[PDB]
Amino acid sequence: GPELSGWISEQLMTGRIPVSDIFCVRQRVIPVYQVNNLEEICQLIIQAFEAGVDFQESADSFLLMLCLHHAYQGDYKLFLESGAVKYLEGHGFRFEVKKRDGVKRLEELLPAVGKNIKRTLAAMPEEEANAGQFLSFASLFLPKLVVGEKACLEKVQRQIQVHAEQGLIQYPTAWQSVGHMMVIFRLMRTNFLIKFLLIHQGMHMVAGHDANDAVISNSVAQARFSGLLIVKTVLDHILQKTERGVRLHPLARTAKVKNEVNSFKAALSSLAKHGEYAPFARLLNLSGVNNLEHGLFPQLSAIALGVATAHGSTLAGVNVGEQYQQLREAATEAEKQL
Repeated sequence: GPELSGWISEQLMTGRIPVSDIFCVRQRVIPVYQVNNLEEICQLIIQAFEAGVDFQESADSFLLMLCLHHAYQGDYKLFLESGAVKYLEGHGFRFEVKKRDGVKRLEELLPAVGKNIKRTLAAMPEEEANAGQFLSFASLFLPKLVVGEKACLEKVQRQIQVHAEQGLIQYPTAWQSVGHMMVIFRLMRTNFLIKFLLIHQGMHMVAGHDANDAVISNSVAQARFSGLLIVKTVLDHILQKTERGVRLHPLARTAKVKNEVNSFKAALSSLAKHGEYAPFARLLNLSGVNNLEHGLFPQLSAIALGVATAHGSTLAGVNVGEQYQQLREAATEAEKQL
């Protein structure tokens, strides 16, 4: 019987159960701008992102201001002390507090270099939503972000109606347009920090009746093991459950597969070092996540599909070739003799 629940593969992946139990630097300075008109500045930030302004570098700073207004209510000392910053500080990030008074344009916050940013902001016209709504809407992208653009936006269109037919939150219809969704997709795809700050919040937040934080909570929970689902269902099928406990499938213990099983455990160990941040590894592009692709292990994919075929169930995203088809046929028969 295979580990169809998914508990063991989750515990192994997170790092709660060791890999050996079954199988046997430079910092980046980010400016934290201190202002009085935090609500006003954040409105000028949202408008710029709506317009499609690519701040590139200064993207982290202006996004960090939106998170301060909503999640930290304008408290700099509480933000610099929070667990989110504590993790970032030990993972190649440094937060420098810079005081700024009398700021009326985003050009006053921009660092000296990036000539197109001040030009695009100058051409912007002078004429609806809050910082929190922006953050919660961007969190709706996380579920299917790594999948593809069409798959991501479709999931975004579907979720919006779910949140509206339950009265949790209603977003401006100017956001529901293809163009603005694509602008936010491109931002979420390239900007690491926004993904992590939404993820850290979804992971560590006892919400609550705040509509935006509840949307972040659900979206972060939906994004768990995103882009690692195929390899998680494969690991679930290559795990044999006996009367004593859980053990590796006999077909993986053979001399022919031995080299691949060694590569798999080396990639599973790298993933498990991330602790609680392991389900979001592909989403966050963490160290050694690319070595954990389902395609890189076609012998383990053959044993996984074989065991599944015996039970009548299929594996979505698993395409076993002719070369490994022999191993698929042997795995089906071994599971049939129960």
